[PDB]
Amino acid sequence: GSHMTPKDDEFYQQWQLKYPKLILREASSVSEELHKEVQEAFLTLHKHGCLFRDLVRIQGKDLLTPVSRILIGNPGCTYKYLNTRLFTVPWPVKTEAEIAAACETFLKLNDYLQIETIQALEELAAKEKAQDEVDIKSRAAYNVTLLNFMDPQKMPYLKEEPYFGMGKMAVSWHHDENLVDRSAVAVYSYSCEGRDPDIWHVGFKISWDIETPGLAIPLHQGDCYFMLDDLNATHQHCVLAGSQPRFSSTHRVAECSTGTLDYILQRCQLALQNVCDDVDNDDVSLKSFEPAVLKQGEEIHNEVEFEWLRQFWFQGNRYRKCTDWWCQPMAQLEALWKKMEGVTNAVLHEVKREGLPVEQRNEILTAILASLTARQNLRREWHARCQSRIARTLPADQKPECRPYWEKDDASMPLPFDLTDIVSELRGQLLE
Ligand SMILES: O=C(O)c1ccccc1Nc1c(Cl)cc(-c2ccncc2)cc1Cl
Ligand SMILES: O=C(O)CCC(=O)C(=O)O
Ligand SMILES: [Mn+2]
Repeated sequence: GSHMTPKDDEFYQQWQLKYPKLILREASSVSEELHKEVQEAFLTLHKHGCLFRDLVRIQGKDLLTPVSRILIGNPGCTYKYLNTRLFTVPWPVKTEAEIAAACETFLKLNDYLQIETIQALEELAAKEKAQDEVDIKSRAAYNVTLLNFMDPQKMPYLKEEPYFGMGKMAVSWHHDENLVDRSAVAVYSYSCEGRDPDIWHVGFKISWDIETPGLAIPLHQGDCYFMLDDLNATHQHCVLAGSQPRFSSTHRVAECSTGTLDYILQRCQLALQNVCDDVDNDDVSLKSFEPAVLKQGEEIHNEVEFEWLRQFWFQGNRYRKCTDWWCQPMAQLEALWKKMEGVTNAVLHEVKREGLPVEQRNEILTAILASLTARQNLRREWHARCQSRIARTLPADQKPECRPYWEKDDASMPLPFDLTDIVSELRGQLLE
């Protein structure tokens, strides 16, 4: 395996022939004014300590990213990757005043990249020919940006690129996941100061394929590249380290149909439709015990707890150093989750009620047991993930908080944190 760079004569015809959906707009093609405002916003957020390495899971392993990151985008939006959900520090679409000015900048950067993306996609459809405009507009409607930083001088040893001799990797071969289908990706690259080892490169290869030589594109200060259409799906990309530190801003159309605050709040209101709601107290009484309704309730119970609450607090309130935006949302989701704990408790009581014909009972058990089985298995993995050896080495203001967590004697919670006792009883009844 080999790789092509601008020094190779075949590079330009390999790009033109087999990467027409990869666009490169060099720093000369965007306003100088913008350059300073964006690069100052990078340095500002870095100086304020807003960028964090993420505690991430790959194939059962807990690892921190080589890159320090922050997610900026629409209020209430989330982006999930490698089992970690990032919550946006929001930008001012229709928080300290300095940090808010950097988010405003990256929304301005977002607006410009959106325009450049629509134009590039309109040109490619023209060459393809030589409605669909609704598709182009939505595949360019970036709703988040994931900022990145890495100082390669701080790493003791970087992985060599394993297939084409591209040298040191900062980020390994991967796809950007959980994007809207065939949506574009726009990256602003900011370097602070065979292929050249000192200059940063983005690498590209065809999925499954290490025989076709891969492209290594140099990225100078303020260069922008665009992955269009299905490029992100059909190709892998990586980041090859240079000598200097580098920032990047990767603008994406996150697929957030189950990943906005509005969505999860409405799911919670849907679960609580089965609850008598005159007054918020400890005696939760349900309106229906139809198995489908209960199943839906316990499934929403698991979604808010694990996809939202435990994801959020696993990051140890790292958003505090940037925004307060999620503090009230997160306290309200926890109060709704608390009511659902009372729902589960209520259901448990009904299964124990003398005078419940066993086949009405067995229909109830068959509808909820998968959810509570999943609830305990995921609680063990989240409790372990919060107390792994790699997680205790973190600072005290980024340490993972395993929340919600209560002790076996806490009288405010109607059910214990560990449900194996409970779980094992219900399947005992279902076969007896
Ligand atoms: O590349 C690495 O060596 C690496 C090691 C540990 C953790 C992460 C690593 N890189 C990496 C990072 Cl930062 C992001 C992603 C990713 C981003 C969006 N959607 C899906 C996956 C993949 C990798 Cl491999
Ligand atoms: O930094 C880049 O240029 C690639 C983007 C990236 O690593 C990511 O957003 O996951
Ligand atoms: Mn990437």
